[PDB]
Amino acid sequence: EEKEILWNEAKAFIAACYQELGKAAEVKDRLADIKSEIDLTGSYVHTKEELEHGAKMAWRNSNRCIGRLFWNSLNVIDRRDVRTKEEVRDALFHHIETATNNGKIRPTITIFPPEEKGEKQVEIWNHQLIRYAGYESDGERIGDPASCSLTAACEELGWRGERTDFDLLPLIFRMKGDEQPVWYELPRSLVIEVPITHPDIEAFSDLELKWYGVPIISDMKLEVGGIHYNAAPFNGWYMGTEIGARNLADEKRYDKLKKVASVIGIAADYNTDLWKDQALVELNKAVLHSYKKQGVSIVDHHTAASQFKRFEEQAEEAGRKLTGDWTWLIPPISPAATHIFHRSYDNSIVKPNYFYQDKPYE
Amino acid sequence: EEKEILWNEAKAFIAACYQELGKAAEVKDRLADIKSEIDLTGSYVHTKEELEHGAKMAWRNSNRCIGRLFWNSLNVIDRRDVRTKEEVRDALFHHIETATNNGKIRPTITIFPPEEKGEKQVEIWNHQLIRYAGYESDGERIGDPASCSLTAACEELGWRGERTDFDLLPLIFRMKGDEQPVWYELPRSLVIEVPITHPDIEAFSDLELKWYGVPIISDMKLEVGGIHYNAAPFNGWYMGTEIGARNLADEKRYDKLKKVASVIGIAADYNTDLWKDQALVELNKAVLHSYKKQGVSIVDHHTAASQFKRFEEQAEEAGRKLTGDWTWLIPPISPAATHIFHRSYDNSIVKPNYFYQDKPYE
Ligand code: HEM
Ligand code: HEM
Ligand SMILES: Nc1ccc2ccc(CCNCCCc3cccc(F)c3)cc2n1
Ligand SMILES: Nc1ccc2ccc(CCNCCCc3cccc(F)c3)cc2n1
Ligand SMILES: C[C@H](O)[C@H](O)[C@H]1CNc2nc(N)[nH]c(=O)c2N1
Ligand SMILES: C[C@H](O)[C@H](O)[C@H]1CNc2nc(N)[nH]c(=O)c2N1
Ligand SMILES: [Cl-]
Ligand SMILES: [Cl-]
Repeated sequence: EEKEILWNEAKAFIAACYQELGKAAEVKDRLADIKSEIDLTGSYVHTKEELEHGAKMAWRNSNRCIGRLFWNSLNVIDRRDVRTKEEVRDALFHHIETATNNGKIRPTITIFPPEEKGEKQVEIWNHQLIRYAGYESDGERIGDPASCSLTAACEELGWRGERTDFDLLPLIFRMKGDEQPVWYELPRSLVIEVPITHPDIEAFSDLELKWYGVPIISDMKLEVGGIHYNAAPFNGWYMGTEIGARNLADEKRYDKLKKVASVIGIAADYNTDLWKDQALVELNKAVLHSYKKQGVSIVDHHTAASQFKRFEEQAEEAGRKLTGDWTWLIPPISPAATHIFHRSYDNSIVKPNYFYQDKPYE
Repeated sequence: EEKEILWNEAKAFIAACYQELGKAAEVKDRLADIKSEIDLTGSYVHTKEELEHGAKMAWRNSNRCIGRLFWNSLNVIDRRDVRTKEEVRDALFHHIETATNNGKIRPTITIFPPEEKGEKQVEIWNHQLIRYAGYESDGERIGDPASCSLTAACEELGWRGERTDFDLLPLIFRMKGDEQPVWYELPRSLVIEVPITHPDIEAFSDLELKWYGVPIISDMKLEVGGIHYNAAPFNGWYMGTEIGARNLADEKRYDKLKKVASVIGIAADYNTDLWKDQALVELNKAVLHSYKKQGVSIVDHHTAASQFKRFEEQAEEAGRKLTGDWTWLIPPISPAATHIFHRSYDNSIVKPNYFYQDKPYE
């Protein structure tokens, strides 16, 4: 059944891919080559072109992503050649550097060798390449709660966090054949962070908030034409609400709204005062302001939604069906102020695509 | 097939209803009585108890409603006895008075005679008993755009609006047998309106905004045990976001955010300033403030969500399955600040319930 599933996904992918790339007549020969390779090796190897385009289609198909207008400009790095843990490390280090691009973020994906027969060649443990540790001990809560289990897993491996609220986690990943993952501290020179300040309210600095510049999601599986690239970190730039409305605002994350209300000088006593709403708005304004001031790419939810509307228009005029997840596309602040809120989306899954996969710890 | 559909809905309703009311042993006899009545008349008549409880269950089952905690305290008025257009008018007038209750709003439903064989006895044309007219002529836009087609329909019937932005529409409904609906101007003494002012910003009055006190939805069908009550207006009190975030804020409604930004003294030039978000928050604070100050019942979205959480807890501990529409339950401002955003809901349709029905005009 395995080979059959593979062959079928391969037929659909190559057809679609070669048609978009204006290479329709090359399908028959390529598919034959593929058919033999599968019969003879149990799998097949993508050309540079297939891989690059498949990663772009995968982005284009991510129902939950509001930033898809720019799918065709994704920078794809092919690292299917790595074999050593040192090579993986340096490739991950490089990804951070070139994606960050001194603040002018380039949307980038680095692709590692794919699974063979469900056997991972490289297994990344980080949720993001850059993320803060979290600690929960005897009622004492430090840093990012979403990182608690990974942090505890790293502290099994010989690492120890300084237990500030903003400890950078080390890169952690396992190689095929090894029993335990390895870990490498991030070079601080590679990581841009942004201090959160407010355009009008000087006291906002008293909160001593900051966040990292580039979200590099590193735990999802890229699937292209039946080939499972479990290790393929990618990044865009942030939409401000991700930081200001969720990461810093959620009760199960940094939970800062009460502190925000205090520094902006409003009471946090009565629901009818809408103090949480006001606090959210000022925190989100501060995040956008701080990133711009630091010269680090970011988008506000309004601009982002107008871009996504263009993505919609582009999809129709190219004759492609649009898919989306309304519940994730709407932004967590002022959603009714965007067009997204007022239309519906088909949530069907189209491949290529990025998928959740089981965590190697927990 | 009609009688069969009816009988089946009746069996399920009476079973459930009599069980909740601790009257389980009275089911067999009641169902027999019902079975004969259907065979002999083509339909059946609900007892006072069945009707009252069925209207409450219908509210309890409205997936899209965040205010369901108070389903069991619904005030049900039985007007199945009306036969004249004067009687309907006075019943609608009465509903407004007793629901308004001098500002201490009582959630109320008035139930009129149900359809016979799809034949409506009374057919209400208003979306709400109290709502503002809308006009769109030669690029000139006045009042509430959502009311444009009903307003044009009324102005066919001999009525004429003053073309202020806040013209009260007359009640309009048709009686079985009549070809045209009739219309009656609302007595101004019965309608509470609230001027919108802001707690801190005196200039907010310059906008001369106002809204009506009681939303009385009058175009939905109540379905109870196979009986179709097409005419059954009901009301709660407002959640502030309904007014501040949608009615006054939407581009296809009153579209006031640019004006709001101006009076609160912020520029409306750059998306990154989040001026729409700030404007939404101040407008929503003003709406809550104005209603409280006027002594008219209203709830903020936070309190409302905490109440709905209690509804959820109550549903489980009573062994009832919970149903809901996540896309409508989340409030249109700061949705991620409520628990609703972070859980999922089953959107299955359970009867009794309230349903959309086709409009008699357009
Ligand atoms: C260029 C700037 C980009 C922006 C502003 C953007 C924006 C977003 C946002 C706000 C989310 C929701 C995040 C959350 O609520 O947790 C999202 C989801 C997602 N984005 Fe993007 N994105 C961008 C680029 C990319 C790129 C380059 C890829 C991959 C090539 C990608 C793939 C996805 C996927 C797979 C999800 C859903 C993840 C999940 O289900 O957990 N996006 N995007
Ligand atoms: C007591 C105060 C109440 C509050 C605060 C409340 C709140 C809400 C809100 C905010 C909505 C969404 C409105 C929209 O976005 O258009 C809603 C929907 C709804 N509510 Fe309630 N509600 C209340 C009482 C009631 C009552 C008394 C009933 C009927 C007996 C009811 C039945 C419904 C129904 C049927 C909907 C959905 C209508 C549709 O699909 O268009 N609610 N409620
Ligand atoms: N700005 C961007 C760009 C690309 C992105 C790509 C992916 C994401 C998702 C980040 N958070 C995903 C959380 C996944 C998850 C789902 C359920 C439970 C859980 F613990 C974690 C955000 C992005 N933001
Ligand atoms: N505060 C309350 C209480 C009860 C309510 C009961 C119902 C409602 C819904 C009011 N707006 C419904 C709009 C229905 C609709 C749907 C699609 C298209 C359309 F034109 C109209 C609001 C309520 N608000
Ligand atoms: C397509 C989408 O379901 C539609 O825009 C809904 C979204 N959720 C909503 N929620 C509420 N309360 N009211 C609405 O009118 C809508 N509109
Ligand atoms: C149950 C619900 O789908 C869940 O809370 C979702 C809602 N929409 C979301 N949307 C985004 N962008 N991010 C999220 O984490 C979530 N959480
Ligand atoms: Cl993030
Ligand atoms: Cl309304």
